[PDB]
Amino acid sequence: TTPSMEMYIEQIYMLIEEKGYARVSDIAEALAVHPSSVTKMVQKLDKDEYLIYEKYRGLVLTSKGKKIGKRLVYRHELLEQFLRIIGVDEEKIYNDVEGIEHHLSWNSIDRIGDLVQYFEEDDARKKDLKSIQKK
Amino acid sequence: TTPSMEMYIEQIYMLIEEKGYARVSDIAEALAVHPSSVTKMVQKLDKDEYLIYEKYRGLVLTSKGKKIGKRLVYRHELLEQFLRIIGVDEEKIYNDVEGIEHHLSWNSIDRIGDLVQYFEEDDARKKDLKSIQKK
Ligand SMILES: [Mn+2]
Ligand SMILES: [Mn+2]
Repeated sequence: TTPSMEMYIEQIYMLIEEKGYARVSDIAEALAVHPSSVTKMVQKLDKDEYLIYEKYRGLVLTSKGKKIGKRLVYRHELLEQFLRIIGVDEEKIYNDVEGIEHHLSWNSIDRIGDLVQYFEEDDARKKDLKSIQKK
Repeated sequence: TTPSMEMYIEQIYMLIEEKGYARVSDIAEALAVHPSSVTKMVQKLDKDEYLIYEKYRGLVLTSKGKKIGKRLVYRHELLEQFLRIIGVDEEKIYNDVEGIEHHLSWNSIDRIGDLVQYFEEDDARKKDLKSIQKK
């Protein structure tokens, strides 16, 4: 895959999960791009077997597409949770996540998950961390 | 400064610190860019006053450029320290830092800094974190 392919797979997965389908116009709306650009990427994703077109349902993810898709959403949400946990201003988070999500190895994602769990199981840790920043 | 600009200033700052000069050939090899493209970017940085020609030394950082370069190197080093502290495979750290450093807000950088010193003040916290990775 590529960062762009992942940006699209993530968005398509989100729409199907939210609406039950992923229309070109909806994808174009979420990414602020022309539908023709969407169709070009969809053709590529079809060629690479991440999805297929079904007569009425339209765009449908293959098993490969759904598995990766769910993990891309996982990554995005974990990174948002990570930044939120360490005190980053809410207004900054989405921009930072989108800027780094496609450039962080899964090993790093794995370790970040352990870091988030670390603070999740004991608020005294979040308190000690917070005492460092305001200081 | 744009991410591309920061990428160049960071590398130029480093070359000057280690060699005393930043030759196009050394810049091109370190950034994996052809010397032709370096030349074009350097001409722009010179015009934008981030770089300036000096007798004997050649292309050097201006006061504006050196101040920025110092910040960029700080950011890179802090990010390497961060990933190393949370357990990221040593062989994957550099690529990740390289891919996220230009896309993170300074807010996130400062909060990562708080996290780094959080673990640095008590080895017990590091052990508590590693135990999570173990399981
Ligand atoms: Mn995302
Ligand atoms: Mn760097």
